Amino acid sequence: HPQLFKSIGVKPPKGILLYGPPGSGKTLIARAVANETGAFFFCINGPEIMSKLAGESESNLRKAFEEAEKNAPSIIFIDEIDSIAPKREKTNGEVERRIVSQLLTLMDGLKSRAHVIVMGATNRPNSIDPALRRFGRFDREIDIGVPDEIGRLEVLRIHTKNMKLAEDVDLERISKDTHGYVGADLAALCTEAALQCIREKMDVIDLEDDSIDAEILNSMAVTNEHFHTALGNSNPSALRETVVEVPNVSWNDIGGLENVKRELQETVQYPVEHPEKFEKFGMSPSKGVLFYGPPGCGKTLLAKAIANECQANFISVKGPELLTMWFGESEANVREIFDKARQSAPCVLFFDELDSIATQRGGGSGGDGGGAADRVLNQLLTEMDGMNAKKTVFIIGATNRPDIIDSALLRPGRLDQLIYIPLPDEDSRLNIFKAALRKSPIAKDVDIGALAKYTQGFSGADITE
Amino acid sequence: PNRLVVDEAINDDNSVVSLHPATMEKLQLFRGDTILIKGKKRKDTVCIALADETCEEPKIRMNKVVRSNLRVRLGDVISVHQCPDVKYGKRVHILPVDDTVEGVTGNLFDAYLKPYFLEAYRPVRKGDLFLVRGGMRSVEFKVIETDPAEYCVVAPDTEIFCEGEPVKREDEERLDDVGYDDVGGVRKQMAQIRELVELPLRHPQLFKSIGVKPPKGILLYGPPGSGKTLIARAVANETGAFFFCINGPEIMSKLAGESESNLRKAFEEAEKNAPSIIFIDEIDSIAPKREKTNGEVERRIVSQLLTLMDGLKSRAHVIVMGATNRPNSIDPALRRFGRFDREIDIGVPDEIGRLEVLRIHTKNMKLAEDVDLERISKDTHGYVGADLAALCTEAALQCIREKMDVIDLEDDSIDAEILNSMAVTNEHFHTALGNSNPSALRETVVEVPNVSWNDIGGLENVKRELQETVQYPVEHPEKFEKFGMSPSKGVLFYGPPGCGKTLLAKAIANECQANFISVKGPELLTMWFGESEANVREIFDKARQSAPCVLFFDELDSIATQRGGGSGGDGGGAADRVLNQLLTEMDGMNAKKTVFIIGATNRPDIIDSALLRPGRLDQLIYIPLPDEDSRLNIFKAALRKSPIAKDVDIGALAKYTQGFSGADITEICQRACKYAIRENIEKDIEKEKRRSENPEAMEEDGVDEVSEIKAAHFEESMKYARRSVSDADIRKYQAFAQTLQQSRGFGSEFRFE
Amino acid sequence: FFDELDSIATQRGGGSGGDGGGAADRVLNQLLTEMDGMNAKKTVFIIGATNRPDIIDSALLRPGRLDQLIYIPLPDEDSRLNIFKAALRKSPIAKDVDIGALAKYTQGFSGADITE
Repeated sequence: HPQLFKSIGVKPPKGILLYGPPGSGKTLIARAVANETGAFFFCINGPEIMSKLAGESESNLRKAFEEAEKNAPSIIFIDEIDSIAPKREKTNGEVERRIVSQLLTLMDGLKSRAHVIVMGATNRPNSIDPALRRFGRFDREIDIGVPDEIGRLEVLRIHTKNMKLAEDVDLERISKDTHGYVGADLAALCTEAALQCIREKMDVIDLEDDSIDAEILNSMAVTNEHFHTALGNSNPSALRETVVEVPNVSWNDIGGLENVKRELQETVQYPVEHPEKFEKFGMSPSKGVLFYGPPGCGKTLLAKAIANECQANFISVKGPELLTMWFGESEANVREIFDKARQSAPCVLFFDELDSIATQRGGGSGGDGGGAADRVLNQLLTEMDGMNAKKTVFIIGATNRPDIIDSALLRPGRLDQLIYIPLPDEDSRLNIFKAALRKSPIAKDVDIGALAKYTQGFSGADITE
Repeated sequence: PNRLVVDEAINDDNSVVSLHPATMEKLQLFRGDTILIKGKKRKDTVCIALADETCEEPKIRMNKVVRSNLRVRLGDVISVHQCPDVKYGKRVHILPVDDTVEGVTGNLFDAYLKPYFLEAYRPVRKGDLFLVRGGMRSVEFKVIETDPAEYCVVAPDTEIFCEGEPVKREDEERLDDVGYDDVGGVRKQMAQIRELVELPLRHPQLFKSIGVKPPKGILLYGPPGSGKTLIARAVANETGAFFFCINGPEIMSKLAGESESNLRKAFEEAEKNAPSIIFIDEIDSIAPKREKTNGEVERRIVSQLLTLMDGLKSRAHVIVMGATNRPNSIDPALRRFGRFDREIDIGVPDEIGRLEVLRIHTKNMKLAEDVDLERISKDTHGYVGADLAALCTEAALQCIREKMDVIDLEDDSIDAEILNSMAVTNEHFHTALGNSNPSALRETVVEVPNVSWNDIGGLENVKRELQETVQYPVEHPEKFEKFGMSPSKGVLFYGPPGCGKTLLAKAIANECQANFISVKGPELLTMWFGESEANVREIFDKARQSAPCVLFFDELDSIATQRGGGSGGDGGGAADRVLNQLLTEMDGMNAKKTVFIIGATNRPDIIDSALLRPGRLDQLIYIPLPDEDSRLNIFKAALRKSPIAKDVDIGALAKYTQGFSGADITEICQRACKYAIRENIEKDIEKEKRRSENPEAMEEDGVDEVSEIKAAHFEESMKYARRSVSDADIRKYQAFAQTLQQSRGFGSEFRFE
Repeated sequence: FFDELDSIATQRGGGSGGDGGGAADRVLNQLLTEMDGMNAKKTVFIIGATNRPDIIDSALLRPGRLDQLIYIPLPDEDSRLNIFKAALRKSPIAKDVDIGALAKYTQGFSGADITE
């Protein structure tokens, strides 16, 4: 329906960039869309183009664009554009520059009236040359991230529909136990489960016989235990990627802390639940907060609970990860975290162990001769001061050592609200106890509130232990 | 007196225009005469002038056809000149449009043009277009040629010929060529480019008489997508010059030897069609900075470009507008004299610039009557023009979102009423802005902050000192020269954190109408860690070009602390790459240049002494914690936007809250609003509970209690009031102030005989 | 004229203890090497200025490179008068004001203070 855009007099986008984890299903989405719209789909693989002889790759690319424009409406998928146009870390040779510039000029030369859309694909947007992301070539960007629990469930149901599953198969359990698993890993898990069923079915089937009884073949079917075994043998491919989801932790799981509950609800819940009236009065809301308290008192639980109460996405970033990436000279990861937190607004960016970086530099104990600021810290301040006031990106910092945190980070405008998290009190300790034993059965002689009453000065970690 | 604004005409005739009678008399024009009208892009047309008393004196009325012929729209200014030399056409060649002729059988001339021109005496000019009505259909026609070869009046005896190929509508649409009005946000740079280019090409005689050499090389650097390519085309089309565009990627994509051939052909043809303009779009690909010279083809092309630029001559009437992202990314050899001398900064557009860009991009769309583009411009910071166009597209897409539910996707046809009912709404723009992303956030923004002395609370001593040190040398420098003594080229702010140092700097900048540049120590630190220390020289350069300016080095002590300063970060001092480069640039500044530099530090005992030496940054001024009136001012400023309960007057609270910084004030207000906010939501929740109890109870017209910020919530907020600065820190600051003061003895003991 | 010769030593530390040890480094060592390599017959005289003499590396003060040490005292009565008149030499002054009288009693004040 181009007539809608023509009447509204707008230019429909040509460039779409689908970045995400490998094997997430990128290539299938484009084909599904093209086949549903009835459009002519022509696929280009980066490896295929780069494998051609010099001069032939350009010919193939131009032929692709030309034919695609002939068969409008048309769709072009530049699978694995990273090979074609990888990030300019080093420009070695002349052919690579020729092909990247040819792609640039071809994208620029295409027109809205041509009815052509170019779905790129890659692993991370930064891995692409920035020149491609300028306006006109590749403007829209979409994040095909790791599927959620429900997403894993649908992927499993899709891959296992054609197989002979048993009536006792519990795919919901597999989905719940599968964390960090991409769709391809789920298909591999299903294949492994079928292979294990074959394992159990080998003893009867003689290998040397060229023919096998049909009854045994019809009797084969995977069982939930086979899926459990396959999961035990399989390996996730995505574990270090920032997971963006709504944790299920609720205030009930949070024990007491009425003062801190009120303070954090004030500072966060309102500016995301009733921002229009904040605008009505118009004063700037707090864009940060810092948690200082004893270790193992449930700071991350508090952050996740406040995120859930607002139905806002929670992002967990630990200081060791940023520290490793800086040590890996990939400090752009910090800007990537900030970017992601921005796109998925409303969000709660939780900087776990903010004092870890300062301690690595020293903080207040005197790691080096001086302060704590470094690459990662300075970049964090720069991104903090550059955040949009209108954006609902609230940031929470957790530290087990407040006397070592660099004062520059505590300056107003970045992270100023400081809230103290005390050790759990009688009712808080009761709540933690029941939560830890909530799943387990206890002897009728034992009521845990009585024990919780007298166990003052003991942290939630001690309760768990 | 012959220039008039274009307006809609009562008569729809294509060859008739209307003018105010007295205006015609001033031009000695009579009704029915043929007049030559000059519009945009040096495109003129001939029309029959009629007197129209309803037309305003400074306005000229004409229909859409003549507007297209003149390449002008409503509000544009066009010139009218007497044309008594229009001769009756002996022969006129006019051809139709390809799409307008489908379904028409016979000679299109006889059907439409023959009665349209017979006895009508309609003037026609080469390339003119018009719409003729006949046989229930309207058919477009374009004039190919006229017997005089300029223009003629088609008479009954005129032989009109329509034997030729039909004119393509899509190619004809290019006639709406870009002009100065189709760009925005670059008014000053637009003037600089228009002057430097259009003047020599249109009026070289001026330069010849003055005996000067007009520049050949112009370099337009800035952020990607800022509209660089449009400015050059607008200029070339307005001067009537032949524009040939070269794209760096296109040239580099050609085979070895072919790129040089294309470049030489471009220069040769451009020189043939003088006056001419050449745009080397994305010159970075052609001549990137020599970080590594790999291969032979790259060197061949860069040297070919160098020699071609050198070999060009002023008499050739050729101008080469380059383009890039940052001047340093270009090879220095290109910036030598003769090749690329002038440089222009097409920076991020300002609030007004964003407003014009939005109005330009949204003019063709069906905007709603409630659209508030000013709000979008105010909320758009760091957005380049291309990002604004993307925002508009996203808003239209969101409107479509809202309009999908009714429109069935499987139906190949969609109702026209729904299509005509579509129109973007302000909320759609808000949603698109929420979803969009700025492309320019780390680029130094150069503008005049609106902060005024009124926003600055008290500080009369510091106010006077800084006005003395800065305001005068930029407001009355001629008399400084009269006496001639060197003015102070620097100053250092030491004081407690969160006391409004940046506010003071911006206020003093605004008082002098001088540009303010905010540079924070973390950015320079990152760039040095990124081995891009040339960024420092870039900051100094920019501050220099935009003089008068106030370069504010925020957290000057951050770098020293990174090295250690005085606390002993490393075993020794604080000097490093960035600091040493800053000193070198400081000592190298021009005395005559009005580039004042301000340094802010929260820790004066750690700053390297070499930086405090006279000639770089010597004036030291202490910024005390806000006093009673200063605290009152900060309080009212923070609550200035918000309503407060009548019971609460904030000056009373400000009076007794000594020793508390402005940041603490801001947080007290934040928490007070926050507690009143909890009160409001609790009242709302109780109302919802009551409605759940009695859902059918009609809501009476009970006056809703005014949701204000009352004194009880101010109490609750101050219960969590903080004072970040202790009396020991102020004791250190006053110890530094005493080590600075050391003034005594001759206050009154000196007098001449 | 090597201005702020002690700047390099301070960057390394000089005598205050920037690093754990002395002040010599790339630039300083190269300066010594070029100093010892100068031609005796060549009329290239070199002057070093330092605001901190207790931090200068002793190797630089060895004979043959830069040995003559001269102390520059704060301006005295006549010196201060000269600096005053030089600073006001370009500007007109009221007849009531003769700057030598002020220069006479303003002992212990450097030329920079006079300029200010």
